[PDB]
Formats: sequence, structure tokens, C-alpha cells
Amino acid sequence: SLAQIKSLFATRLYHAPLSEHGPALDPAEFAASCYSIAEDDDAGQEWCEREGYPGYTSYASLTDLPWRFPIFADLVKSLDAHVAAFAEDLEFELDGKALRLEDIWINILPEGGVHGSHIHPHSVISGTTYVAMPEGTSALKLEDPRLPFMMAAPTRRKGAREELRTFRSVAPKVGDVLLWESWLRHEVPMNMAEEDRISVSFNYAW
Amino acid sequence: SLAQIKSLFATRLYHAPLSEHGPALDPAEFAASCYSIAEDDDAGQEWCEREGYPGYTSYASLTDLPWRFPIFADLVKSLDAHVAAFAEDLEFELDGKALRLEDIWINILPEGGVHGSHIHPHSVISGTTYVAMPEGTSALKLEDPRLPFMMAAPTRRKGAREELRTFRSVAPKVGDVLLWESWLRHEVPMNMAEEDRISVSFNYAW
Amino acid sequence: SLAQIKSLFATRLYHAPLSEHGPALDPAEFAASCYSIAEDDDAGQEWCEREGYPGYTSYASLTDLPWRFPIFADLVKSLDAHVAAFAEDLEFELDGKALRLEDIWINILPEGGVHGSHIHPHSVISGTTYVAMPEGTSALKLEDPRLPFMMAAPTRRKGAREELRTFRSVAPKVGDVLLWESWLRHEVPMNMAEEDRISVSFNYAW
Amino acid sequence: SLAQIKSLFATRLYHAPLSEHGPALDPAEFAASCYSIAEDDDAGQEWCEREGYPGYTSYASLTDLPWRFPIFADLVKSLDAHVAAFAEDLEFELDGKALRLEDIWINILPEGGVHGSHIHPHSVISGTTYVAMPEGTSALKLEDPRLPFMMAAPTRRKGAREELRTFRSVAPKVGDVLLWESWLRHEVPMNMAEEDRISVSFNYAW
Ligand SMILES: [Fe+3]
Ligand SMILES: [Fe+3]
Ligand SMILES: [Fe+3]
Ligand SMILES: [Fe+3]
Repeated sequence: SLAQIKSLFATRLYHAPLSEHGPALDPAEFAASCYSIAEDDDAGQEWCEREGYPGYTSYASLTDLPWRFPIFADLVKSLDAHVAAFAEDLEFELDGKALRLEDIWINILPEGGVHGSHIHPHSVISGTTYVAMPEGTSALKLEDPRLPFMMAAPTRRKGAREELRTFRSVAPKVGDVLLWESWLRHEVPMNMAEEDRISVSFNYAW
Repeated sequence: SLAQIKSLFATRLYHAPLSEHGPALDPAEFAASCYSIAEDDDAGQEWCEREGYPGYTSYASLTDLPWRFPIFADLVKSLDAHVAAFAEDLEFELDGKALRLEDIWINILPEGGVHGSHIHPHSVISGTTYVAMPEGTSALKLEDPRLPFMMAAPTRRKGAREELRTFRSVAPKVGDVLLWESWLRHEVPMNMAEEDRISVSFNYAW
Repeated sequence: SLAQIKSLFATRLYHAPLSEHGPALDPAEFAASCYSIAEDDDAGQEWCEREGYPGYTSYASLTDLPWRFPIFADLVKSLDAHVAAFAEDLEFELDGKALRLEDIWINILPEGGVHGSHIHPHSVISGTTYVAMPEGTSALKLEDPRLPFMMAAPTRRKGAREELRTFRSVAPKVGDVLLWESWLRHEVPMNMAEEDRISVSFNYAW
Repeated sequence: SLAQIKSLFATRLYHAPLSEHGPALDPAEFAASCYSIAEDDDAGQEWCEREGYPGYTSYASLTDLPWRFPIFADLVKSLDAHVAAFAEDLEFELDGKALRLEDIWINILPEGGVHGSHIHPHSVISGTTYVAMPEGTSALKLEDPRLPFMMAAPTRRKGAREELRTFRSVAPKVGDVLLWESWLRHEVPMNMAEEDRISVSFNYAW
């Protein structure tokens, strides 16, 4: 035999321009629409304040964005195709049943805003597209799903083989879309800029 | 931006001939020694029968194999170097402190023997070298550590990108050594041959 | 001292007489039936041999036991109601959408048979009903979902107090049903009784 | 009905008055001290700003609080004994080898401060002592180690019954110590009181 060391059980991170598919979205219309919706949403504004929610999110107040706003139906038609390419990369056996949009929402993170580590319970693919970035810094940090199984293990060198690293930081530009499997833990670092960081996040189910 | 999909958080499986390092072991002496030890070990033989242990294991009866048997000290001197190469691949930050042998034991799996899925609690590297194989079939199956986080996810196609597969089966030859991180779940498929499958398994701590 | 130690995030295991729900089911007939169907099932017997599976499962060979065998349709009427009571205990938000049977199979574990550690991927509630239990005969043995998080911890003394143990064994009587959440790992230790341990296992999805 | 639902594999959370162990420690002096050390700690203040950390931790800047500040040496004498009582409850096999302090740090969380979800990698017992708690002020909130195993399950109604919840909030009083196993995920929700929430957090290893 020959000595071999093999990579197994790898997580895949998908990172593309939104414009890789689906109809075109105007970035100016895109940002302005996010703002116009958030400003008309008294109920979501109050829930954020009561719940101690760092930014604005539309998640508790608005459940039907693509029904109500052509630009959001347009967005979901791109996202649909991005999720299809990704389900393909991930080798999902879908039968006759594509992944479909379960939830979709706006975030507006002002300066000083942060979102603590979490997963999206009961979804298959989750993701975020970036509507306005600030335009440093990292906007997403993904944590190794095996981290809590690694308690007895030495910490790892922060070396140049990215597949061995324990956290992965992502620094998207406006227009980019990120996708991942929903069980993956992820955090959103503090907005250090004075301008808002606007993004749209979403869950796809099977 | 360019569309990219990246592999993250990968498990590494190390698979080498034992003879890749350390002093040479005679395979005939190696097998015969395993047998001679197991046959003199009344206490381990009785514990196996009482505990409903599929084969013979020396694990409960003999804690000091390398102290008692030059061939086992020889083996540990090879294994020491195999574990060093692997800790290097895994990018462990070890300070001034190499991984050292914690436990080491013989298994003799007769026809019809199987070992159910398990991990090795409280170790860093675990592994097995193969002393006598039978010489079909698969002797080790490794399970994706993320399997139980994948309950809502479609099953995956059994395709040709091994890093996306949910189980990995390993079919070693005599003389091979396998190593993995101890939190990784692994099972030993039934010995379908009539001859015993003899192996030596071990845990390294930090 | 005002020191309090609270228990949180406990895994629930449901245990009831089968007869508390559903049509009357005679245990002597029930045993007789499982033996009878397993005898005719050459496919099953052969897949078992081929796949190195100890004893005897119908899981690969036969797929609609409830529709074919009236006594399995009665069993399933009972399971539904047991499952519903468990979901009530858990207390899942079900809409008006009751969990339904997804698979059900017969196991016959002879003297010396073991069934290795495993979960039931992609199910919500999993469970077993006990058909013939020699003359003890092997427990179902449950494993702590947290075990792989525990690698840095010291070992726990079988401080029993069956709350602080890594595994939990159950010796059910004939006629009992056990249910658990499908992510919960479990095995069947070696049947050391001369007679067969017969059981029927199943999964429920939403 | 003879139906039983048993609780297994429960996570333990220890809660006691700090004063039940160790030298006397005055809470007014204790508060005064934490404020005082945090004020001098420009390094800490600056790392915080730089690293987008809300409020104020000493964890990056100061590394031997017990040796430098007598009141922290007294605190630690107390923690040792609290930890030992918890290890006794757990009941780890410790040899004659008591778990010892590995790190300890001051947190000061102002109005609007949050501390994101996280574990304490590579520790055995982790915990917090409460120093100034406005005028409620944020709970410590604990997350079910099993959450990522639960992706196929329905959502659970805040059926409280603080046994079946995915998170568990604690509102401790000034002078309380809380301890948990270091793999347990937890966060601090937004401090909504105008005044600072001061606490001291620590890890113990074997
Ligand atoms: Fe998220
Ligand atoms: Fe093993
Ligand atoms: Fe099972
Ligand atoms: Fe903490």
C-alpha cells in the first residue's frame, strides 16, 4: 500500500454573485425597497425594541414578502436557481421535489449591531444576499459543526489549508449571495461602519 | 465576484502501510504473538464471555502490552511516528508535547463477529493496524459526525466525490495502519470469512 | 446550604403496555405471526446473510406488513395512539397533522445476536414493541446524545441514579411499547438467552 | 394507565450563593473592584472596540487577576470549592486530582450590550458569578445541546415545564454562582436596564 490521507464529510459553502442567475435586480431599487418596507413596518419596529433585537428584522412582522413585492418574487426566482445549483453540488436526492422558499426577511444592521451564533432549526438550505455593505468588514463567520466534539483535541494552527480551519470568515460585497446547510452555526460580526448593513436572509425546505 | 463553492471543516482519514515508519515488524511473528497472548489470557477470555463481547479483546485484562512485549514496544515506536505525521497533517498545536500512547489492545474477531458503532471517549487520535485479514471484506466503516445534524436534509447520492459521502468504508490489507480523530464514529463489519481477523487498536492522548 | 442543582434538556423515553391503545392484540398470536412471516421471508433471510446482519430483520425485504397482515394493521392503530400521546407529552406543534407510520419491521435476534449502535435518520419518533423476551435476554440500551461533547470531561462512575449515566438500559416485558425521538442512539446488546428475542420496530414521520 | 415517560441524559446546572464557600467576600467591594480594574484596562477597552465585542471583557488583556488582586484570590478559593461540590454531583472520577482554575475574567455589559452564543472550548466546568445585576437586566440563557439533532422534529410550544424547552433562562441575584459543563452553549440577551450588568466568568480544567 501507499500512504494516503483523505478528506471526508466536508461542509460546502456556496458564494456567488446574485446576478449568476434569475432575473436582474437593480441594486438601488433593491436597497430602497428594503428601507421603504422597514419604515412602514411599525409592528416589526416595536417587536425588535421589545425583544432586544439588534437591528431591524422583518421576520416576525412580514411573512409574505414575495407575494407582496415583485422585487422580492424576482429575488426568489434567482434564489431558487442558486439553491438548485447548490443542492446539485451537495448531491441531494430530491426525488421530484425541488427545494422551496420557506421564509425570507430583511435585516438592517445599524452601527454597533451584532447577531450571535445560531442555526435555522427545521430548514434544509439557508442563505443571505447583501443589499448594502459599508464595505468593510467580515459580515459572516461560520463555525465548525464538529467544534463541540473537539473538546479534548489540540487547537488547530490557522494555516493555509482552509478545509482544516475551525472558523471560516466571509467578506461578501454588495450583490453577493451566500448559501449553507441550515444546521451550520453562523454569527454576524458587529457592524463597525456608520452606514447600515442591509441584507436579505432566507430558508429553503424540502 | 465569481461563483465559488468551497469545502470546509473536513475530517481527515490516514491510511498507510505500517512499514511507512518505525522499526520493522515481522508479520508472522506479529500474528503469532497476538495469538500466544490471547491464549494465555484466561481473565480476558472470561470477561469477553461474561460481557457478551463479540471477539477476544485484551482491553480489560492487559494494560501494559508495550512494557511486556518488545514486539509491542516496536509497534508503538512505529505508531508514534505515524501519529506525529498525522497530527501534522491535522495542524494540531501541540506546544512541546507530542501525542502519546494511552491504551493499546488486541482483537481477534472470529467468523460471525461484528463491533457496533462507537467512539473512543476522552482520546485525541485512535487507530487500528491489521495483523491477519481473511482478506475480503471491508473491515471499517466511518460515519459522518454530522449525521445526526442532518435529520431534515435529503439523503445524498452515493456519487464519486468521496468528500460528500455520508459513510466511508475501508478495506485495508494486512500490514496497513488506519488513524482518525477519536470523536469519529466507526463500526466494524461482520467477519464473513472463516479465519480470524486479527487487529491491534490504540488511543493516543495529548 | 441554598445550593441547587437543576436538571435541564432531558431526553424523554416513553414506556407503556401496548394494550393501552388500539384494537386487542393477542401476544401469543403476535409471537406466532412474527415467526411465521420471518420463516417465509427468504429474501430477508438472504439479505441478512449477505449484509452481515445478525439474526433476522424484515426491513430490507417487506414493505407493507400493515396492509398485508391484519394483526399488523391492528398493531399500527395502537402505535398511532401511543405516538400521539408521546407527541402530546413532547409537546410538538402538530397543526391538525398527526405523525404517521413511515416504516415498520420484524426483528428476531437469536442466542449470540447483537444489533449495533445507530439512529433512525430523518424520522420524528422511533420505537419498539416487545414480542418474545426470554428468560433475560438483552435490554435495549440507550446512549447519551451528548457523549461526543463530553471528550474533555473525566469519566463518570456508574452513579446510578439513572440520571448521570452515559447509557441507560431498559429490560421491557412482552407487550410493552417503547418510544423515543429518532435522533437518539441505541443498541441491543448480545442476546445471551438460548431463545430468540423477537421485536417489531418502526418510525413515524410528520 | 401504566404509561411512564422517564427523563434521561439531563444537563445539570449548579446554582448557589457564592458565600457558601471560601473566604468572606464583600459584594460592594467586589462591584467596586471590577469597575476599578476595568477602568484601568485600556488594552482591554481597546481590544473590545477593535474586535467588535459589546461592553467590556478583561479576557484578552489581563491574565492573572487572582495573583494580582487579593479579592480575586479569595474569589478563587471559593470557586474551587463550588467546583469541587459540582464535580461531586457529576460524579466524575477525579483520582486525587481536583479541577483547577484555567481562566477567569471580568465582564461589564452596558445598556444595549449583548453577548453572543458560545461554548468554552477545551474546559471541563465553566461558570459565572454575579456582581451587579440591575433592576432586571439580562438572564444567562442556556441552549439545548441537542438543538442541532432536532431538525426533523416539529417545534415545541414553550411548554414550561422548564424541562422541554430548547433554551432555559436564569435570572440570578447578586452573589450567586452558576456552574455548568463547558460544552454547554449559552448567551446573554440584551441588557435593557440603564445600568451595567457586571459579572466574572471562568473555566476549570482537569
Ligand atoms: Fe442566521
Ligand atoms: Fe473502536
Ligand atoms: Fe433502532
Ligand atoms: Fe460564557
